[PDB]
Amino acid sequence: EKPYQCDFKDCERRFSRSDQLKRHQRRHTGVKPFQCKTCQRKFSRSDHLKTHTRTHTGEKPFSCRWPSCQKKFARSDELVRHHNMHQR
DNA sequence: AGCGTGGGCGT
DNA sequence: TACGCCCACGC
Ligand SMILES: [Zn+2]
Ligand SMILES: [Zn+2]
Ligand SMILES: [Zn+2]
Repeated sequence: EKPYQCDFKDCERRFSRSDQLKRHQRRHTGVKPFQCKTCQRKFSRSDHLKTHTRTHTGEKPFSCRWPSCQKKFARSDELVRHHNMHQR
């Protein structure tokens, strides 16, 4: 079920997919294939580079649904936390 | 609050 | 293999 096993020293992680293992292993090696064209910072993952680029443009695609709240967020998890706060 | 950066997952 | 989504933890 999880045949892709990490063999790095002291690590026991295993994964269902080979790409998960490959992505995981960049945390051991420090390899960062993806670079921001704006600030030259490098990243282990293409999706994290994409949300990072938002920090330069101010793009915030996720809006609070609460009436009379104008708050919006770059990422969906920021909005999840925000909505959780409204109800609490 | 904003965001790096793992995870699991869908396509 | 690629791309990118949501979930969360930890500053
Ligand atoms: Zn490992
Ligand atoms: Zn940048
Ligand atoms: Zn709100």
